[PDB]
Amino acid sequence: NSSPPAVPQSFQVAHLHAPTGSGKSTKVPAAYAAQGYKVLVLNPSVAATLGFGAYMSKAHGVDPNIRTGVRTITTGSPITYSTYGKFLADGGCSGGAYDIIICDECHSTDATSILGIGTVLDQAETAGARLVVLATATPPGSVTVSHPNIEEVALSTTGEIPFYGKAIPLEVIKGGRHLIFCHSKKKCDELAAKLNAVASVIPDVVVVSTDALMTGGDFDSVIDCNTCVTQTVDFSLDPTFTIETTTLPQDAVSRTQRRGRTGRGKPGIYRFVAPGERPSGMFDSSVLCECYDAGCAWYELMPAETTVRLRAYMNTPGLPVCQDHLEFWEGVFTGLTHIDAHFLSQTKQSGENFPYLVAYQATVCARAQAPPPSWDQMWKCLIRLKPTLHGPTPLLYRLGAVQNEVTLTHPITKYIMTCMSADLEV
Amino acid sequence: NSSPPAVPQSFQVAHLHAPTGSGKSTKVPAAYAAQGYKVLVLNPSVAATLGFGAYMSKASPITYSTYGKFLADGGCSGGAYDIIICDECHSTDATSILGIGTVLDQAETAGARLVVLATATPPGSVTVSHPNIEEVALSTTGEIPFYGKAIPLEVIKGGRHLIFCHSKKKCDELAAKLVALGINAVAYYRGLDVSVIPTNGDVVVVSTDALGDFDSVIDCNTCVTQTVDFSLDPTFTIETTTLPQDAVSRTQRRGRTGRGKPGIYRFVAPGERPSGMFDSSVLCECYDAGCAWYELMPAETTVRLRAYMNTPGLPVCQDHLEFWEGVFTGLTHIDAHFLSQTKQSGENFPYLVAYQATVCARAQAPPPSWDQMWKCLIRLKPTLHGPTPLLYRLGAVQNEVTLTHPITKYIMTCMSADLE
Ligand SMILES: O=C(O)Cc1cn(Cc2cccc(Cl)c2)c2ccccc12
Ligand SMILES: [Ca+2]
Ligand SMILES: [Ca+2]
Repeated sequence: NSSPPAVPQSFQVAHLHAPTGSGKSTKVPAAYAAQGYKVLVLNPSVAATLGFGAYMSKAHGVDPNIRTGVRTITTGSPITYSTYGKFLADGGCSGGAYDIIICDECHSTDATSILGIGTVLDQAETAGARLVVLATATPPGSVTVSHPNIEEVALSTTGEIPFYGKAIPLEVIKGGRHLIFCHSKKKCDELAAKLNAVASVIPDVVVVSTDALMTGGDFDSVIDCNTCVTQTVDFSLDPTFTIETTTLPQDAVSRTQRRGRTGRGKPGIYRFVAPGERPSGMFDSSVLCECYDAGCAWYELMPAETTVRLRAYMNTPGLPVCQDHLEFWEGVFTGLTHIDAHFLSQTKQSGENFPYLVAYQATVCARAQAPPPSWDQMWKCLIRLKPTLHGPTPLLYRLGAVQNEVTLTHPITKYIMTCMSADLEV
Repeated sequence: NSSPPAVPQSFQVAHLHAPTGSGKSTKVPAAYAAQGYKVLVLNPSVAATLGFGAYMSKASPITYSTYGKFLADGGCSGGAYDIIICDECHSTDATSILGIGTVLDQAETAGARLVVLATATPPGSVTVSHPNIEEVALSTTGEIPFYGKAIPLEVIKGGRHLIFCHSKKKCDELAAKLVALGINAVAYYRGLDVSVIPTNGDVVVVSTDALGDFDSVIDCNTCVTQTVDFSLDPTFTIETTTLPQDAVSRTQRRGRTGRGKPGIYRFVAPGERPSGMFDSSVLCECYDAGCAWYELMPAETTVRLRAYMNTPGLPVCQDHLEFWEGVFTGLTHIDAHFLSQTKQSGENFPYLVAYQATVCARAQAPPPSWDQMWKCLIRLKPTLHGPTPLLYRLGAVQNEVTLTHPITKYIMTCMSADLE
């Protein structure tokens, strides 16, 4: 389904597969509003959301409602732009507010997207919507397609520089405007004290950047390591599970997007370490864990409610797939009672990745007068050292490097273990 | 591209997306042959795709062989072929990957004009609606619990049905539960024969992918996969993950129904992994087989794999060639006898198993386990001398270990230098 679908008389979920410049986020909502519908447009990015707002005011004199974590504008317009996260914060689908809900970038596999889309799919028909649109340029299974403005050239091993087992001739980046992607911060410019180039701000130049550079600077060529760092969960049974990082081949939305920084209307050249890519449409169980985490920490969802939402995400065709670990993660979080409220407040404030899990491990440490697994920033909420410095850490789960001695027999550790036996297969 | 590539005038590598329902490369080889060219076609197997019929090598300007055979023969013979077709080139078993990489590295020097990488399933393929197969989601309503959903007894009492489970144990358990409910349920998996009644009254076969015709297929939509973990305990672990099935799996399992008459496909999950990735453990398998079967130095295996990975439109893996080449280079003075035994016995990593065993015998120390992987060492108490010099984890460890052996330290150092 590649053109905006017509509003049915009764509820339907439709997939819209179309390019980024198709104005999925602008033209499509506008045409719906123009037909008299009230439409919600959901995006993962705060910057995106605020940016569609601004584009619609400047370009078309439409002042949308704009709802975002940090900021809220209410104009009474029939178009609302919101982040998935802010949408979850707002209770999800709240009453007959929207005829149409567009889940933009429905290929996103960050936690807000999965839980948000899950929530839309579970609640929309009941809340009175007629149409849900799952919109993306890059549905599951997508591979990057050749670009008319972008000639692509394989790096050979022949060139003065060390680049991921291959090499670049400086001839190719001297001079002009050049973007180079590396996977980590370290190598991102321990590409180095190398040699006009650095890893905010720059107006002839080479930019050596991670993915942190958000899409939409001038560039004549892009050079691409073709790998990226991703979060994964390991069931390491030491005693329970571990949240860690892995380096993996990039996927199609990665490659397309990195390549897309060049050839922006004027011809550009793309240079890669590797010709291939993972096709898009998979994500890790740790993203599920994060969804439960956020539901407990931010959205006051019992684990069982979160499950209902994620189950709807998973029962819906055409979305990224993942290991079915809903039962397991639901069980884990359901067991984590009586979290220290003040600790949770800080970890949220902190912007730790799993504020509920960080605060809870801190909570059992504090009650046991035991110290955190390490003294990484993550555990700042326990600056109460001497009374707790005593003895092993009761390890629930590994969220980072563990420096202290540990014990493994706390009832909650054993509880998580029994959950692993209960809910994980083979 | 959807149609056979013109034979170029200088050496080229081409891709061919055969149509989605297509069988093993038959039409396309016939065309090139008709134009006067000698064609080699390579598949994982030359058995009829149907599982019934003649071999593809039945008797000429068209030779049909396998990647396995091709590797065993030593690769591209002299100037024997103009055109080599690597068919089902989406296969990610060690033999297909090593074999294709070998073609890619050797074909031009061996006087071929054209290498064709053919598949009905390029990377990123998804399963498509089959016009003869109705697909119905399983709900949570039903007598028989099934991977978080339920199978109603009504859709399988009477008729013939196939149910895919991810593991032998699940197959045993499900069959038992069907039998107690009055259903004629038979379980199938590796190690069994044809207890599956091919007489042809009512039956519900519960099997893995080790597997007559069926009125319906019920799919758990998950599969068991071999993976490496760089676990640092002390080194790496070859283990199994249970993942969402991919498009070839979904297509192939669903395929068992609607083969003539209309069919029913029932599923636990609407989605699938996209096809086109394999694990670094396959790279490890490739070096293992290079050392164990094909008389390849690790560096010769590297050249073959590098050619594979430098080639677009093929499945992708982490680039761990330097790493794996590194660890096998360090694995010196393997005991010849043990390697024979692990090879005869069909272990997955004959070289690695026999090397860990070689290190035991020298240290005179026992195996990590006594699973039947470690057979070669039932010299079981000239030494029971405690601690096992653990190089890597190939399974579960039941003996106490020592992370002290120099080979252990060498691999660890390969890991820190070659990975990231
Ligand atoms: O900043 C925004 O606009 C989006 C947003 C993110 N969160 C928190 C969060 C973090 C990580 C995962 C999830 Cl599901 C939610 C929120 C929590 C409340 C309101 C909004 C948000
Ligand atoms: Ca592990
Ligand atoms: Ca790991």
